[PDB]
Amino acid sequence: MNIFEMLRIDEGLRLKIYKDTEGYYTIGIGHLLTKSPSLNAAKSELDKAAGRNTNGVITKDEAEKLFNQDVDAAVRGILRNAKLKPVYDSLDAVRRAALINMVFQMGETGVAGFTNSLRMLQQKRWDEAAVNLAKSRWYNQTPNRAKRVITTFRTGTWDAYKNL
Ligand SMILES: [Cl-]
Ligand SMILES: [Cl-]
Repeated sequence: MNIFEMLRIDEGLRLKIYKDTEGYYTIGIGHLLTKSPSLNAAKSELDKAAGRNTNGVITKDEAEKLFNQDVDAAVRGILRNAKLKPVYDSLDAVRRAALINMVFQMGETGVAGFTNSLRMLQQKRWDEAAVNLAKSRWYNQTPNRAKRVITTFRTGTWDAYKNL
């Protein structure tokens, strides 16, 4: 398993525009197009992102390309963020993947705000961080996914993903 496979499981794959868990227009593998309530706005961001008149549909290869770019950008965002980088550099490879999943879903800002949990992850207090991560809107709004990521941080293995 790896980060790509992990997020492909948590985000799914859809070739026409859809609404994510928060009602925001998205496409592909979790590629947010816009938070605006407007379908035209979304269609227009989609065209600008694909470089062509898409009419709201993309192919598989384009979804995969937006995915590659989004993962690269999540990683680079962590490395440039003063509150995230030290955490990321302290973790082993499986747990790094769990932090990139969080940044992909919620944004660097969002994550950088879990101050207390980041601190515990840095200290390697696994169970504690798990409990703390759970007290969040993130966990109450998308509990199944949040559980998979939290178990990932707690155990340092891909067990929550094996089966899927
Ligand atoms: Cl883009
Ligand atoms: Cl969920």
